[PDB]
Amino acid sequence: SGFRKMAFPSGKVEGCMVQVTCGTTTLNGLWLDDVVYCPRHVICTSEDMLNPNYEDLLIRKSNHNFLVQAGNVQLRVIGHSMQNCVLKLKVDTANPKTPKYKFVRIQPGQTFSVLACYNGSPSGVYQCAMRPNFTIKGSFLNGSCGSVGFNIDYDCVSFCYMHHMELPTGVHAGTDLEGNFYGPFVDRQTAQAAGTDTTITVNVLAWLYAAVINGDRWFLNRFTTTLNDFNLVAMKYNYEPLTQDHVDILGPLSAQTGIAVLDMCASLKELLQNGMNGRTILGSALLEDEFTPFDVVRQCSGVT
Amino acid sequence: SGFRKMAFPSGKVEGCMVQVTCGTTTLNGLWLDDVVYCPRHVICTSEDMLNPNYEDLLIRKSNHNFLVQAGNVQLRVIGHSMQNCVLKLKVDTANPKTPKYKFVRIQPGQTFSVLACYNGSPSGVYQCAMRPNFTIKGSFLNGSCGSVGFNIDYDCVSFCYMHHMELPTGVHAGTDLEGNFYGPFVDRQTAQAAGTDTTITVNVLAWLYAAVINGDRWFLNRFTTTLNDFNLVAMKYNYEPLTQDHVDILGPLSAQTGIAVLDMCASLKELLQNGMNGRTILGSALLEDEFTPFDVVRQCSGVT
Ligand SMILES: O=C(Nc1cccnc1)N(CCC1CCCCC1)c1cccc(Cl)c1
Ligand SMILES: O=C(Nc1cccnc1)N(CCC1CCCCC1)c1cccc(Cl)c1
Repeated sequence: SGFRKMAFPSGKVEGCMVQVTCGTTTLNGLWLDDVVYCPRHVICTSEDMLNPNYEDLLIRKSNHNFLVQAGNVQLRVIGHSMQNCVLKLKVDTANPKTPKYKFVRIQPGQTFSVLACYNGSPSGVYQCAMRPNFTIKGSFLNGSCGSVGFNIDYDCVSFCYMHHMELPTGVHAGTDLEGNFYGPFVDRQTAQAAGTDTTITVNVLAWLYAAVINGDRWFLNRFTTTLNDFNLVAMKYNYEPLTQDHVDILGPLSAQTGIAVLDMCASLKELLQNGMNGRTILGSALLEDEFTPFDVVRQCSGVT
Repeated sequence: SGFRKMAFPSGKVEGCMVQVTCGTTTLNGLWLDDVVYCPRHVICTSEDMLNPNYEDLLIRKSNHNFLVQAGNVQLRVIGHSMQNCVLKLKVDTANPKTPKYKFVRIQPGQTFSVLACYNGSPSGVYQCAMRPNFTIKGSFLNGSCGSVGFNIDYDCVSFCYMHHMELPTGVHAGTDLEGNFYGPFVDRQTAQAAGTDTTITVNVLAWLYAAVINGDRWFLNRFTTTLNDFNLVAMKYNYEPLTQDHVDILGPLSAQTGIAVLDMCASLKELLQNGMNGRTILGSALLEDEFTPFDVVRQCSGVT
């Protein structure tokens, strides 16, 4: 029993963190096989970031300008290429600690763990959600660029995020491991609008199921609702509209608890319209949307 | 910017997790050097747990009865000894992945990361606080016993907790790495009272400083208070009384932000007496007490 914002064990990802220095700029890199992945802005100075011409900036750089340090040992760079907003530095040595991995582009609403790094050294690990507006509410300071987001299915690490930028609003923006930004963001020191964000409805419902499993039941009621009725309330409170796909993915939790999905929606409708009335659900005084239905099942069953 | 409930990177601790089986009972072990540490209740069956005579139960066991599996390889047990509520199994091989480590008994109010494990396999990592009543609000299921709590200063892992028991109230109880329980708990299937818990005042104040640093300032006011006045309010709202030692440890944050400790106490007094009025602080709709002053400084500065 109990329910926590659980991160994946960071071990397999720690063994891939390296420091990348190009000129005066230092950030984090991801060493998988004989390739080091890092944000392309490693080739910039603070001055260049206003409107960098990355093609031109990269042209003035050679393999020997990219200093890659794995803990304390130097890696020999034999190739360099820019793919979208990432630099791929071919090294002469394959990382002996490379785990089984995939590069995946996660969907908005999906969660992942972040291993925050500075100078190729890990500082901490936390569990995040990719917001519906493609930003993340991380904890990142200067030098955190290159820190990655990931998920782990048994021995396979699926890399999904690489940290690039902090928007002037304090939220974070980054790319998949092919350098494609999540959202409309560009790697430039300019004010960039993150779209209107919404609450991930399916995740809140999953977290309401986790609360039922762990004892918190005060929010349960004698009501039911329809997808149409629930969606009118979801619209009013800036919640993602619930679809049959979300209901279908909530199947396992509905079956384990015996609480129909639309009955749980009715509880969420009352919590939305009336608040928590000074009460808490799983230690939180608000509706938590950073646990997917899969995260709840994994944590409640003990999937290692 | 941003502020998250950050766990330490779990890598150094993952390399020490083993599975321990004695008869029909399987739990987690901690392999450091040539010793495997696990909860002594590994020698019990469900039936024995009502009032186990561990001395007698251990007497019926030999080195060959303790099956220790590190991932997939078997460890040869050459010795066994009970120290308080832990079993120390001497193995013939030193763990090649043993990091620099210490065994420390943490104080109530201090925080640590937990690497939740099942069958010697890690499932996740979360950041916890040792409650003032010596319980932890973890996420642990059957088989999680043996999962450890720890802190990391550069390359040294300080082990502070080992999971043993879930109280009938859903909270968790365990020992330091010498087998001494935190709190009045005994490793027996009996209803055991966890004392009246309080909120860790110094940690809430540290988290109020973290909010100021990260932009959340709405709670700041034109008021100040005294330690005496603040403590009358702390008493009324079940908060640990604030002492000069707590004020002294808040020094760094007070100096970085320019907000005197007693001024921040005055903000906490108004939040206690008036609530949050439908507002949030660092994404939380309640007063967070699971970040110590040191955790806030570490996260805000980027200590790896
Ligand atoms: O956001 C950034 N950093 C940051 C700070 C806090 C948290 N998360 C990240 N940067 C700064 C990167 C530059 C620093 C000076 C040397 C050249 C690299 C940034 C600025 C604009 C666009 C991009 Cl893509 C990145
Ligand atoms: O709390 C326990 N487990 C648990 C479950 C969920 C979360 N955290 C832990 N146990 C169960 C251990 C017994 C299970 C059957 C075989 C013999 C070992 C326990 C029961 C009484 C006292 C003690 Cl010390 C431990």
